[PDB]
Amino acid sequence: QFKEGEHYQVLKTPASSSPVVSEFFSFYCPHCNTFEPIIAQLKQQLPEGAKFQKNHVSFMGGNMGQAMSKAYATMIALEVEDKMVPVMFNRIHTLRKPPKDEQELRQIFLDEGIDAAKFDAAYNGFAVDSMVRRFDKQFQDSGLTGVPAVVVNNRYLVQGQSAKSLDEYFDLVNYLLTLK
Ligand SMILES: C[C@H](CCC(=O)NCCS(=O)(=O)O)[C@H]1CC[C@H]2[C@@H]3[C@H](O)C[C@@H]4C[C@H](O)CC[C@]4(C)[C@H]3C[C@H](O)[C@]12C
Repeated sequence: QFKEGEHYQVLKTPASSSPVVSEFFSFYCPHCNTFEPIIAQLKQQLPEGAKFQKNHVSFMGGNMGQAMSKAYATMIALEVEDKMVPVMFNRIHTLRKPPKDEQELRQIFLDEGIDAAKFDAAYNGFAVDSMVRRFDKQFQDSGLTGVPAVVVNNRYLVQGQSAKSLDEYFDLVNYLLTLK
């Protein structure tokens, strides 16, 4: 069914050690916003033992892009992705009130009930710094040129504009998870 060059491209990076689906996104990206409920269904139907990893990119949002990457990494660090990922998309794309500075970015978390001391320790901490650097290294090493992008096993770039239903898009990802 699924064919190289048509349904996916092989990237220059080496294959991952264990099965993983990696999404590269930005909270500033409208298509990433549209994609988020689709991602939520992809995750629910992934084969047992396959990991899913969202990676935020810093090149949208002007001088707030890197701060927003740290914000996403903070959602991972604090284990509040289920609450904060839809909140942040909604703030930028429905309310259309993107944060003008880091104070407003922090306030978006506080206004959802995140503890201020826990946010401050995470946002400026080593785990978040390490995760943002990893977002960036993967994006650079993979030769990615934009978002959204979905990479399977560190090496197979999905061409979503090949699927003819949501179920077929899922079949393509699941097939790629079996490649080395
Ligand atoms: C779930 C698919 C991809 C989701 C997405 O947001 N793309 C980005 C992912 S990626 O970075 O390209 O991997 C989308 C992309 C193309 C979509 C199809 C096309 O839009 C064409 C039709 C449109 C109809 O309204 C619904 C069926 C459909 C046949 C769509 C089903 C589904 O929504 C598809 C298959």
